[PDB]
Amino acid sequence: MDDIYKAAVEQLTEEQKNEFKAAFDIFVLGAEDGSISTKELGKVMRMLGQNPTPEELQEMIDEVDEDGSGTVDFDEFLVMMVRSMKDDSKGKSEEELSDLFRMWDKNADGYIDLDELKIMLQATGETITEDDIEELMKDGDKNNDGRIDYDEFLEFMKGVE
Repeated sequence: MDDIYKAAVEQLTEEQKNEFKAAFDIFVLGAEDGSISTKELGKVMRMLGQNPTPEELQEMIDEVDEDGSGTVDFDEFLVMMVRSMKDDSKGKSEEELSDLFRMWDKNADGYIDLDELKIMLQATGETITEDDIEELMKDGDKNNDGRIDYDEFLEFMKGVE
């Protein structure tokens, strides 16, 4: 707030990078709820004038807030624009199983054999014999190489293990 010209040159520095935020703020700087609405979708082309994907909104319902604000600000929409891709923040993830099968590991060598697969199986069976249980390590095999790791573990059928 000093000299029309001096103000233009004074606002021409690295700070300009962050100023990008105030730019979008022009759309809604005094909303009635003080939150970002669906307008945040068009706000992209409204300024950046780009062709965003419909997937960016798909993840919006799953989880767009990753800064701890409870909402998606103008900038947050630009960074989360890529989050729509294959990310690991949609709630229930396969990562859980990794800690489940690993939590056991009889040999603790990141591997489950006929014995390591039977133990975890018997943990929840139904009047079934062990002879048939061992069949697991025999059946489970996405590559058919007599091996069942984390991938070949959960790949089974989330039932036989």
